[PDB]
Amino acid sequence: AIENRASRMREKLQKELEPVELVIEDVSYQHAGHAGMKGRTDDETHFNVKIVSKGFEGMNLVKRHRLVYHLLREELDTGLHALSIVSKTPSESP
Repeated sequence: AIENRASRMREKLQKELEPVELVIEDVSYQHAGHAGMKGRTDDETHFNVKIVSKGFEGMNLVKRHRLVYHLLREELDTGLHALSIVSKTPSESP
């Protein structure tokens, strides 16, 4: 019911990787924005994303991360400054 970057990222990632676990944490409030720009600039600039999906099986880290970056290329071109990624398989996780 809110059309924003977080929702787009969740939709895209969940659709493409069908993760069993998907954490999308906005930490932009620590690293960006200002009251002089508020309401007129994109404040969704910094994200920590954890994705636990079976699609990562047999992938080295570089390939997993390249995949995720590829899926979020539009966001990186339209306001997303920093994207931190943890990409695991369910076996690699609790």
